Amino acid sequence: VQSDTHIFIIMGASGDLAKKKIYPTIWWLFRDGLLPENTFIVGYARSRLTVADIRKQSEPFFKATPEEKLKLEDFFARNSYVAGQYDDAASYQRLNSHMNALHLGSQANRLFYLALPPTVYEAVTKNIHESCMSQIGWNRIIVEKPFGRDLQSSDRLSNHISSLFREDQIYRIDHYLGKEMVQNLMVLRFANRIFGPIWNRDNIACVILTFKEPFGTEGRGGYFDEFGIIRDVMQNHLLQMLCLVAMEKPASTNSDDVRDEKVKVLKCISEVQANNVVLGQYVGNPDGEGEATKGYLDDPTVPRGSTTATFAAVVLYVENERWDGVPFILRCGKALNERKAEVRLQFHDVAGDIFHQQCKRNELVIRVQPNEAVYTKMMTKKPGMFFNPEESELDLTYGNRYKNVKLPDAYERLILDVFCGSQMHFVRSDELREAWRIFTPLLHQIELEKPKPIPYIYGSRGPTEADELMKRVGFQYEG
Amino acid sequence: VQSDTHIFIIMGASGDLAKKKIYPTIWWLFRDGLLPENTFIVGYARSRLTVADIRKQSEPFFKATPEEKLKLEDFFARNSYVAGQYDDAASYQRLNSHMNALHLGSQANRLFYLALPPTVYEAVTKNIHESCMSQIGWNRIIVEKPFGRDLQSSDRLSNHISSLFREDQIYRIDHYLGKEMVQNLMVLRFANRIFGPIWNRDNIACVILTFKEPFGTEGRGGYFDEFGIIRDVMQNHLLQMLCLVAMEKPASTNSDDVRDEKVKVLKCISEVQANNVVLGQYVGNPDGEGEATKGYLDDPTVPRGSTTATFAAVVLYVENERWDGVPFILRCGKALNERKAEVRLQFHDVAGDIFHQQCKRNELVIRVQPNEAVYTKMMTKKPGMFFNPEESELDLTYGNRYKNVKLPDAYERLILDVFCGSQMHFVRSDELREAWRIFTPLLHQIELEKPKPIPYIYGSRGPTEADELMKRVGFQYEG
Amino acid sequence: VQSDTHIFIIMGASGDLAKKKIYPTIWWLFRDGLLPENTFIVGYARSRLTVADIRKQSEPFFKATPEEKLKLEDFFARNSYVAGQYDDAASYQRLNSHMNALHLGSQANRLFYLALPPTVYEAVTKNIHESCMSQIGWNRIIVEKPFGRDLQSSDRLSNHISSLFREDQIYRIDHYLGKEMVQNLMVLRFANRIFGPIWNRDNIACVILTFKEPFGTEGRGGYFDEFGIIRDVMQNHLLQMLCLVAMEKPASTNSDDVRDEKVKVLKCISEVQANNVVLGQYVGNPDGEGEATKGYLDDPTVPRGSTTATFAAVVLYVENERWDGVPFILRCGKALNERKAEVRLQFHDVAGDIFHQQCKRNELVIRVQPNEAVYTKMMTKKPGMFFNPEESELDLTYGNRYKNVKLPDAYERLILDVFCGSQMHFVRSDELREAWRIFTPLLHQIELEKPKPIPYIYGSRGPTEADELMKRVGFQYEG
Amino acid sequence: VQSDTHIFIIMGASGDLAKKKIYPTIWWLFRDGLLPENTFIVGYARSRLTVADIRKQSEPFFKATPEEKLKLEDFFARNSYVAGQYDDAASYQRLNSHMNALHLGSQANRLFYLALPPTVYEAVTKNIHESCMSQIGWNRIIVEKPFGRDLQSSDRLSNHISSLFREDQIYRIDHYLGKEMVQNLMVLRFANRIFGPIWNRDNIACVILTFKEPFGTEGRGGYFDEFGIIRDVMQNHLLQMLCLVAMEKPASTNSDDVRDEKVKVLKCISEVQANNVVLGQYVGNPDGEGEATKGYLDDPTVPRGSTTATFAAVVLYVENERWDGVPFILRCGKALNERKAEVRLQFHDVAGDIFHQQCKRNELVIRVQPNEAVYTKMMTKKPGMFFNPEESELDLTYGNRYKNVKLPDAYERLILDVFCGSQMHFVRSDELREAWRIFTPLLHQIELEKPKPIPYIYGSRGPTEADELMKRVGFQYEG
Ligand SMILES: O=P(O)(O)OC[C@H]1O[C@@H](O)[C@H](O)[C@@H](O)[C@@H]1O
Ligand SMILES: O=P(O)(O)OC[C@H]1O[C@@H](O)[C@H](O)[C@@H](O)[C@@H]1O
Ligand SMILES: O=P(O)(O)OC[C@H]1O[C@@H](O)[C@H](O)[C@@H](O)[C@@H]1O
Ligand SMILES: O=P(O)(O)OC[C@H]1O[C@@H](O)[C@H](O)[C@@H](O)[C@@H]1O
Repeated sequence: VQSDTHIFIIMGASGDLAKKKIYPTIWWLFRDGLLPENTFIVGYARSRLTVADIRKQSEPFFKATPEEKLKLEDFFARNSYVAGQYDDAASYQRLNSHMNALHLGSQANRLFYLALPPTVYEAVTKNIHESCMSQIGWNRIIVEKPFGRDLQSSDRLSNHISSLFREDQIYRIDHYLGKEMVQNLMVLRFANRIFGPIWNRDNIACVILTFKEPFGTEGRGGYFDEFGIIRDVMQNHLLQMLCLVAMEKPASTNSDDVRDEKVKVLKCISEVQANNVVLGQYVGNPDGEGEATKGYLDDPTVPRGSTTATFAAVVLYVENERWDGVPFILRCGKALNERKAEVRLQFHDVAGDIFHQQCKRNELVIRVQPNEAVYTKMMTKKPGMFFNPEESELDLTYGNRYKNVKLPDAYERLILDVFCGSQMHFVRSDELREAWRIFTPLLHQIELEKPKPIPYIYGSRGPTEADELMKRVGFQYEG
Repeated sequence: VQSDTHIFIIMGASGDLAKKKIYPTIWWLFRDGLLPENTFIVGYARSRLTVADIRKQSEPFFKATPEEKLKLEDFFARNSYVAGQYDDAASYQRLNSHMNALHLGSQANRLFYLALPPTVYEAVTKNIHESCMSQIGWNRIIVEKPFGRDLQSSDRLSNHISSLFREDQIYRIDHYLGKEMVQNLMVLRFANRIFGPIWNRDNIACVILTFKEPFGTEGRGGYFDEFGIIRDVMQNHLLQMLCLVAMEKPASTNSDDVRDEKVKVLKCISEVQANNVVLGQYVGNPDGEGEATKGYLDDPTVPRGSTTATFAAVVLYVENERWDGVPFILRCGKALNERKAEVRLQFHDVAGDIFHQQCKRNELVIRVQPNEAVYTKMMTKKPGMFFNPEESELDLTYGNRYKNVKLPDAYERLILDVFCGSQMHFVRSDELREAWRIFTPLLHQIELEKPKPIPYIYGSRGPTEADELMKRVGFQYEG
Repeated sequence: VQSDTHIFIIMGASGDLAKKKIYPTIWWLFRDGLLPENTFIVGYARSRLTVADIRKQSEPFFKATPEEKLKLEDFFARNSYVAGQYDDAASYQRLNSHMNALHLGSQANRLFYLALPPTVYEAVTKNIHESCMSQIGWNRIIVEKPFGRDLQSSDRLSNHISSLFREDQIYRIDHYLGKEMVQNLMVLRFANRIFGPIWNRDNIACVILTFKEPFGTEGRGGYFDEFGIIRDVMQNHLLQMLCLVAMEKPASTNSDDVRDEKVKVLKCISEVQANNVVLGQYVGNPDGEGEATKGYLDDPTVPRGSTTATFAAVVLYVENERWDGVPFILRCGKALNERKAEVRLQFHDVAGDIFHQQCKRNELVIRVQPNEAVYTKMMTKKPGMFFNPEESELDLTYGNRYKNVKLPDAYERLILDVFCGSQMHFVRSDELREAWRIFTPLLHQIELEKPKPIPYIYGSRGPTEADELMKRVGFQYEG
Repeated sequence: VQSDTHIFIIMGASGDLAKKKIYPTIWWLFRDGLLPENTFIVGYARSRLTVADIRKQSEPFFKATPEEKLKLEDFFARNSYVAGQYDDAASYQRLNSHMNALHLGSQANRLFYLALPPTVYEAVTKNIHESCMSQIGWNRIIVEKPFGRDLQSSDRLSNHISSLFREDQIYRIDHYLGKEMVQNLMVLRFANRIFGPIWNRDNIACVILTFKEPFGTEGRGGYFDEFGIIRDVMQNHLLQMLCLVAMEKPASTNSDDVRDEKVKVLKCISEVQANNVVLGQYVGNPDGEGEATKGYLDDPTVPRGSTTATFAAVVLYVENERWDGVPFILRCGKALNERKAEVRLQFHDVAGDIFHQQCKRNELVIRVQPNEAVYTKMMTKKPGMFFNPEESELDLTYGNRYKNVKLPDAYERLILDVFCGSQMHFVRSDELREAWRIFTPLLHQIELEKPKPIPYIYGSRGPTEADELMKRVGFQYEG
């Protein structure tokens, strides 16, 4: 419900991230009438392009119906492109002049989407700060990963940026925080009683945060290798999920009241020991099809003799009254058997058994994807003419209960949040700090010693050794 | 055993319950092959008849298909009759010899199902103990309601019967104890941790035990006018469900280990008080359907100026560490807006609301019928581009999950139990005693003071004063 | 406050238990005006004595002040002695005639104190039942240990007695149940909130029931040897304490409502494994004085080459929701360093430590004796100009708070209880059963294998090995 | 450090607080050898004086003994004076050079203790920042109350001061935070398990924070008439204790980790409401003692028709998971029946009473003064031959347990802290802000509406309406 004019600046428009995620995503929001009326889109890159060009290369990506022709015409009518250089100050001054010329560009709120490489980040933020900033309206910078590789590399940038911009201006992206069920963890936990008395070490045996992809690095091992999986999905995604699951109740649903509690949790976490860790690497599958018979080292982009993991099983620990002793198992990997992002709370066994070991540990499962759902695995009396216990479940499936309700992409809701000034779902400075504090030591070690990752066949569940790190830590599987 | 010869004596075989429930039930158990091979069905009554007549008057209750014309012959081929009076030892010595004439009759196991009026209960048990008893096998007597009009009344009956038979011989019936969801209560709470720590005064705001029928006294309100709704459905059915919901975890799934926990709960339920009771008597709905246009008094089988309650709402309190203070609402009525039998726990509101009053109390619901299911009404984030909390639920509906499966009749399963020697789901002497100690003082006040029940329209929900009573004690209703 | 005439029959009056415990104890109650007015005392034994004789040998034991001369004269005026035989029926008939002659002896309530050997028990109960029983007043039998040695030996007597007498007539003695603080466990636990939320496996690390005597078998090893310490103090005393500490809350403080819960607890206890057990035997102390330099085998009454324990450390386990997993450590012994009977609850460590391991496990201590007290060991800020934590305590000492209040001997209150018809502090049949069920297997084993008990110097704390059975089981000592 | 040179500048040295509290305090710290070796005491004021005068007017407050006539010389040998005005930069440039003349003055650590009126607070901080500041060592400013009359008033002061100094430089004082038992709160709850799980809404019925003085406005009610009881003792003292009792367990015993938890609790305390407040103003007791015969208005220093409250009772609510619903009673008054400062938690009644209403609510009491102690009022079995429950208590009285030990003054310890650099026990900006946000709305209503305080006799307990208010909210009182 805004009247303020808006400028959405996509830095690196000729890019692939902007051309296939950012542009299309902002189209979806323009179409669905989710953006303020007076909103302009400006793309900025070296390549000397026209709005005819940006459209030609992006439209194949808008998933547009011929009934939207008019809305498309209207969207691009509000689009412009400014060719400029990334480390040049005059190019940036032009960008600014262009914006001021836009209708009310002077008082408009500027939203800068950094769709560039991190190698560029500093130059761009330093340059935007000087030239490209509004003085009447607010200015906000949308950032993304990676936010460094080391704790030193990140604090290096965190501080550079933190010196020109405030935190109420920085919006760092962890798209998982834009995911429906991930976002649901808060209401589920804090709006429900049935899930309160049980949310502790007293009742929970262990917690599992799972990341699974059926495919692996796809002829793109080059970029990956310098990254590993931990730095790729663990330090960010998996960890964020953990927070929302372990954090205490905030004073409010307020942006920075919530974030404090997330940091509070990361601070109760001691460092990952290389004894509770289990790395793996994907070798090919001789009995498969296509890319499936190709290992990771079977990639030319892939350095010759890599100790880089494409699978990691890790046990973290939240040292406080609520979780003191409860193992948090973060199991992430590519080249696995399926696509799954989920949170799982395996509850302890019941005291005093009158059912003769017939019962199986209860479980709360939040399936981020696919098939959005929150279900409770428990025991029921075997239906019919039987008296024994049986494993059953109470479910909430978005597919049946909420058949005809579209769940938005993380970007749509996350971009929309930057338009609203809602940082609650964006990573905060101190958060990154703590995330690096935990993994940095381990990630370093993996570099000095360069351990040999356990191999696993493409389409497998990963290295068996991880499963044992699980049972050893307190996980029971039968069911 | 499952090789042993059994005789199933149906006393009052010409009756309507015999010919409409017992006979048709015993045959299904037969057809579905649940009864033991060597079982014989002997009917005993006055009306001198032939197994041929019996077939004709009960056969339109068999729910049988043409495909099973022979099994019925197989069935009726194990049937017999023995005409006699209920207090003539000549007739009984006849019933005996008859069974003694059956193959291994003298060595068999005997099941006396009593399908007679409670006036004959006295005489029959005697003569059964006097003549028709086994010396080689077991003897069990199935007694059905009603078990007396008052604590003193029931004491008379119970004492007589127990003067002749032991408790492992007495099978008191309450079919609700043979209903699927009702039996599932035990396993639901004691087999799961997810439901353990919320099951107490600290988390539960109140418990509501509901019983409703869309119909009324179908042309026969002269029988009921003697008993009333409380005696009819509350003292027995509703009270049993409260026992299962309220009881402590037993030492084992054993009969008198479970039945002990049941009686123990009743023992700490103080007597009901009229200032915690709402009585209703239905009237007709002129803008009505058919049978609805007629209320209780619009039946001549029903005496004049009757003040008999066709609806009751009673608040009970279980005084103990677990339930001290939690109200147990017992709402039972006839001629309402629906046919439902369910257990429902309304939990307290979460402490420290961060969601601005938008939050509704959680609820565990166990619908005994219809559509057998157990679900938890909870709060989830409004799905889509919304952050506010919305009411949803996690369900375990049997119709979907267990489409295939066949949920048996309460009598099919209950009767089958008398065969295995399971008293779990049969009312004990003490239990029955405790249940009368609770309701008598009030039942008496109603016969003495003779208050005028609040009228309520046929199809309605009953007197609003019932809803008011619910509020006053803690019940929080949506709207 | 009774008018009923009373007869207190001391069977085995010339005995030492009657002459030094029973007689004097009943004198204390007569004096303090605790007995009914019309109360007669009859002593029964083979020895042909007069009330002049019984007095001469007992008075040295009454701890009487010359100001009680008159009360003494009055006490013995109400005393009589009947010489008779233990297995003769005429001797018993005389006893009866004597009682009927006492003023209103016919309608008087008879209380039979079995101050005899167990070798006699049966003969006496069988004989009393026939002759010596009132028909107008109640009759009660006061029994004592041992109640058998095996579960079979006890069930043997339990049943003999149980066949002539009801349980509401049997009063079995465990003098520890007559001890102030032991009796206090109920109020402490069930009348206080501060001791509720903490009384569970969630908070309690372990429980310790301690029995200690500074002296050992005193030239009386003969009687002891056939007994051991387990059968002597563990199966009874220590176990009873455990019950009162582990039992759930009863429906009332009622005699048999309380006892049910005690049995309930013993039934959740699985058998003592010889792996969690630690026996010991006391060798002498070459650097001591008097009996202190004498071992146990240094007793001639002591069989030549004994494997009999005078010290036992045992870990029991209550398998239920409250104590599931919490080790119950029963540590009993003679020839130890001190006299102590106490209950101790060591609580778990606090989660999330901001004090740097400066804190010591909390502890609830109930000291049965000496120095009656219930105190709470916890942490305080070091008093004065310090900020660190320090171990301190909150105490309730009967010596200061209740300076001038006499705490009675177990016998006075326990005997008085038999006069009131209060069985709550007397062992019940089913209880003995369960106690034997646990230890019988272990006690047997110790007989077949005849293991060599670890030796320990008179005045020691016992075998070090027990201390480790402690830490291993979860006990921390520093403080 | 403990080798570093320090200067202790006492601004307003001729004042009564200086000469009566600060000087005598600083010397004890000196004599007891707590101050660092190289410490200098520089007095600054108007009245042109000599260290000689200062000695004579403060020396009768030294609590000194003849045995220490020399230490005082050692003390006064480190004393200096600097006459000047409070808003003349000439006088200040004098104060400086003076310290610069002291040994290592230019390199020293500086402590500006402000013993002046709040009118001068503004000017002084300025000039201290303008001239009298160090460049080599640390500068800390000790500000005492009052910190403004309203939220707006305090915002003015806080903002000025913070415009010059940082928070690690500002030391706001509340001596109650330097009292033994008050400081022990932290360790009492967070260092023990015995007090952890009962510390919540589930177990606590209510919290009562008490402050009383047996005396009144001793001849000086013109100063107080401007402020009132709430501003005087509740907003500060009482509120701080509630913070410590109510706060969540901090991440560490660190200043702004603890101070964070304090502010967090205040942040969820809604503003007070008049319908939850009782105001009293004392009158004289004719059957009186001496000074008692005179009430507030019977003093001419006190304006006429004054409606200033000399007693207040306020109910607050901390809206959160832990305390939601629990009432925090703030009872503070002058001219009562005693001098007491204590924290008290009244627990709920146990569920399922098996002791027949004889049971009283348990209570954890922490008496700050007098007779520093912490005890728990509980129920124990009436000692002796009784079975009924009686009220007793487990105590930790410092007078007995720590006879020997010396509990220091709040200022002795507090001041010593400014020396170590500990702000734990010093009020932060936000805290102070939150504390005014809570009481302002009401303070204003009192100045606007000007209600007439309920009179109460000198020596009494205050208005009964206060006791009534306590009841209504849950307070259960014996009798
Ligand atoms: O889970 P989603 O939304 O498919 O996204 C997963 C991707 O998230 C990215 O952040 C990771 O870098 C990818 O390696 C990963 O595959
Ligand atoms: O729920 P069900 O099995 O139909 O049972 C309902 C009937 O149960 C009987 O016990 C009552 O006496 C009837 O009045 C009632 O209608
Ligand atoms: O603990 P108390 O009252 O001294 O009694 C302890 C005695 O109790 C007896 O039951 C035991 O048989 C003795 O061996 C033991 O010493
Ligand atoms: O409890 P203490 O240390 O004596 O403090 C009491 C005094 O504290 C002061 O803060 C109040 O302004 C005085 O009015 C009060 O008398």
